[PDB]
Amino acid sequence: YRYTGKLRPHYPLMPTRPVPSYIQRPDYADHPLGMSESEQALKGTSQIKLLSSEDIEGMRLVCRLAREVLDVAAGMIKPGVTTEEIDHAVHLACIARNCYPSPLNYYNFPKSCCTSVNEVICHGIPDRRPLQEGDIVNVDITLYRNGYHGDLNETFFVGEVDDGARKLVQTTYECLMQAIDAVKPGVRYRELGNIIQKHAQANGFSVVRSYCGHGIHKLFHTAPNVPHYAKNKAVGVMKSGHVFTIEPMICEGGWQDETWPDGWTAVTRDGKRSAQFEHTLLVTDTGCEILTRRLDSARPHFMS
Ligand SMILES: *C[C@@]1(O)CCC(=O)[C@@H](OC)[C@]1(O)[C@@]1(C)O[C@@H]1CC=C(C)C
Ligand SMILES: [Co+2]
Ligand SMILES: [Co+2]
Ligand SMILES: [Co+2]
Ligand SMILES: [K+]
Repeated sequence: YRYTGKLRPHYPLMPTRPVPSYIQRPDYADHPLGMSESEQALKGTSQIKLLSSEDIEGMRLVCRLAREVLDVAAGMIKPGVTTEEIDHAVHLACIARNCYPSPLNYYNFPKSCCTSVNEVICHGIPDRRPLQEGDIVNVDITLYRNGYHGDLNETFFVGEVDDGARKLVQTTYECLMQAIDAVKPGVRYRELGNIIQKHAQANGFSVVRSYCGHGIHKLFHTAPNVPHYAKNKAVGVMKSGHVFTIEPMICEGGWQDETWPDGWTAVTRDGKRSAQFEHTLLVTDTGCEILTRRLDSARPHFMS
């Protein structure tokens, strides 16, 4: 394999971390290939669930806990910490909240979170590499509690970063929030990418096309698919009671991606940097509830 930038994987990985059996597990956690037969049974649909009041309380809970776990990871970002050390803290933080770390064994993903440094677009595997001053790193968290998943991510600065990194991360966050500010009953899901791309392109950046926001509730991913680029063909109209993510991946150079031989790590083909932010949203009767928001502080960690 010809690497696209300076990053390399730092092996070996630790053996997979067990989750105590008192923690409730999603179907795929015990499947030998990590397949989710509840996702498979619904493979085949654009129909979107309307959540019950019961489901809304379960989503509110797991999303608040997921935010608490992202905040634990945020407090670890400093030069010299390895991404495996971040993952270990996340794993234990999930278990302390009586939650399963949804990534773990999902289609045999080997870790409890994704850590995406520099040219990694998404799904980076925590490994032995120490963070370096000047890096940007995304940590993506998903928890499972009482049959519900909750999903969020933020990009962080590692010590001092250059102006390009600041502009990329700020723009990506602004893309997410402009999209969120448009969510309300009656808006087509395909509109959000028109908003995102407009702001990215105005700032000289590109939008990843191979990954999208997703419905999330009893399944980790389900309908709707929410592309982040303009003039997409997404199906559906937002209604109160829909729950889904918005998770734009914005790149310094071109938008084209490729995957490492590990089968997960998505990188820019040109080796330039990418950033991402994500929230889980509930559509309400007149707008949206940001389930994964910070309750205690005004701004994302990179601005705090
Ligand atoms: C990791 C991911 O959430 C990125 C955005 C997607 O496109 C979404 O798929 C709809 C994902 O690719 C997801 C949910 O398929 C992967 C599974 C997740 C994990 C964390 C290893
Ligand atoms: Co799946
Ligand atoms: Co997601
Ligand atoms: Co995520
Ligand atoms: K990145």
